[PDB]
Amino acid sequence: ALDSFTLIMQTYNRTDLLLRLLNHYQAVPSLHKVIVVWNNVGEKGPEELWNSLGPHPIPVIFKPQTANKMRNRLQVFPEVETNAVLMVDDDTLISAQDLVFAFSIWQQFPDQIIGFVPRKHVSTSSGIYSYGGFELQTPGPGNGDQYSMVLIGASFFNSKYLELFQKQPAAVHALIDETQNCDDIAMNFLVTRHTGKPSGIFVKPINMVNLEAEHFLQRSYCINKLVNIYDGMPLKYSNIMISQFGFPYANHK
Amino acid sequence: SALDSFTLIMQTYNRTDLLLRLLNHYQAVPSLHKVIVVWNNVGEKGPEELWNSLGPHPIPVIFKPQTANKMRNRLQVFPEVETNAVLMVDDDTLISAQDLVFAFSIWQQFPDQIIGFVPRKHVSTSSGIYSYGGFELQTPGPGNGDQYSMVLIGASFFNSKYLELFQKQPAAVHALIDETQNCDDIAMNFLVTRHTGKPSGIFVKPINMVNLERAEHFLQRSYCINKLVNIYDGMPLKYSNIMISQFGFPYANHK
Ligand SMILES: CC(=O)N[C@H]1[C@@H](OP(=O)(O)OP(=O)(O)OC[C@H]2O[C@@H](n3ccc(=O)[nH]c3=O)[C@H](O)[C@@H]2O)O[C@H](CO)[C@H](O)[C@@H]1O
Ligand SMILES: CC(=O)N[C@H]1[C@@H](OP(=O)(O)OP(=O)(O)OC[C@H]2O[C@@H](n3ccc(=O)[nH]c3=O)[C@H](O)[C@@H]2O)O[C@H](CO)[C@H](O)[C@@H]1O
Ligand SMILES: [Mn+2]
Ligand SMILES: [Mn+2]
Repeated sequence: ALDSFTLIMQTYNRTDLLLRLLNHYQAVPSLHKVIVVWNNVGEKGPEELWNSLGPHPIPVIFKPQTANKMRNRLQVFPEVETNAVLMVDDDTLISAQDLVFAFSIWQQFPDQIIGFVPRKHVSTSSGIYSYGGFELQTPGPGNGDQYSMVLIGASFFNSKYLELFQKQPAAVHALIDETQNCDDIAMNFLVTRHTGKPSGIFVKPINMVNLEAEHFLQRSYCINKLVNIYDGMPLKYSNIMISQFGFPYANHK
Repeated sequence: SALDSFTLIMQTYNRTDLLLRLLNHYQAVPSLHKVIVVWNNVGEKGPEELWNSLGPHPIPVIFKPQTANKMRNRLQVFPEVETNAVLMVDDDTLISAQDLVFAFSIWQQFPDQIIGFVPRKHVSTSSGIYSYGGFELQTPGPGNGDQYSMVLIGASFFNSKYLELFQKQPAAVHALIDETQNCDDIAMNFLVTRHTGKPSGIFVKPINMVNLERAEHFLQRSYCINKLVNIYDGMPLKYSNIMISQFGFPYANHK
């Protein structure tokens, strides 16, 4: 359980992908256990099929959920024995090389969200914010760009943030259920408020693949709602992009 | 102010023309508070008169003649240094302002580490015996990728407090540097990591750094790692594979 991480994968109507990803993730080094947050209410889980195809390198725990809520993966599962949690959406395949490297980065910054997907907030009207990525102008600073959030759907973060998440104002939880979105924005708000540092650090992935409209609109909406509830914009910008020295070979020159 | 600023310390020798050209560049870099030219040309008159004739300049440039031509002269505690951060650059290297502004921002976040553009390492193929090298040498690290255990001070940012700490090092250290007239950077890395318990430096990949420039040089460095290991009774250097780049600079370099 020491120097190991736990994979928390929430799944919904993607069982075929889930099983394929599981076949990949079970073999990643330093993986201690897998927790599948089964959000398909009233549907039999593929655990029988999974075991019939055993043995497997680590225990995979299927936890049936009473409702299909985005926040289910953020609960404090008793089965999690590690200090770090690896949270990945059930449609994303991240290479073992990216995971091993990112995990080693997390161990050096255990209080920050270490991930592969950076995003930001911008403002063009006092007190009004917008959610976006590199298609939006850099917020403030000089050259280059900035990110103020690292999405939890492809990251490593301290398991203690799951508990701290549960302890956030009811207005925050209310907001999450309301939109069935923005849980990662909430997590980023929560982390930076706890540390006083940028909520996360962006590690550029070498091999991460996705296997496959009011969504983005809700994103901006949530940032503004959260600013009201917390009575302030706590997110901090960063332009730190970490890559692995020598991987690929000679990438330093 | 001096807080959100850094001081350039450039040691020069038989490269006065080069020094001057480099000075024209560095003087215009943002957040530069002052420049200290460690003049190692014993017996020759400094270009200070020529410098002032071509003024005005953005910052004060202090020329400090040295009694002897020693590599460690740039590691002294100059009273004129008013910043917490020192920018040390050899007099043959031109680091772009963009690299410097970015690297300085990284240093501000890791004030106790050497933030630099030139990463190197030590390796050991025989129990207890070390060797100096770069990416042409096998990774000493666990798995894939490579590792670096040192960031050369000749193109880096580091805490000025380390100059004072260096003066307090065992005489054997100062002796070794004077002996080889090399290894000051290796001595600095030993010092920093022994002090922080963390890797001595953090590698920041440069976007635009250019060099405008004895085989014993390399051989001496390996010698110094072992000599230093004896002086300190151990190998304190810690490996790291963290390579930092600026998000979005160049544009879309995140994809
Ligand atoms: C990398 C990234 O940008 N991922 C985020 C984004 O993904 P997307 O908007 O791309 O949505 P998605 O379909 O990839 O779902 C993300 C995760 O939530 C699960 N899911 C989805 C729909 C549903 O009704 N029930 C359910 O449990 C799903 O199995 C997956 O693990 O927006 C979501 C909010 O909606 C979450 O913040 C995701 O982490
Ligand atoms: C990028 C890099 O690896 N730089 C280091 C390396 O440069 P090099 O070995 O490339 O040597 P170099 O000729 O560039 O000299 C480095 C610096 O030392 C100064 N100098 C040199 C010779 C002399 O007799 N007096 C004098 O003061 C010179 O002005 C310059 O600022 O080795 C040196 C030790 O020898 C120093 O550790 C340099 O920081
Ligand atoms: Mn998706
Ligand atoms: Mn040189």
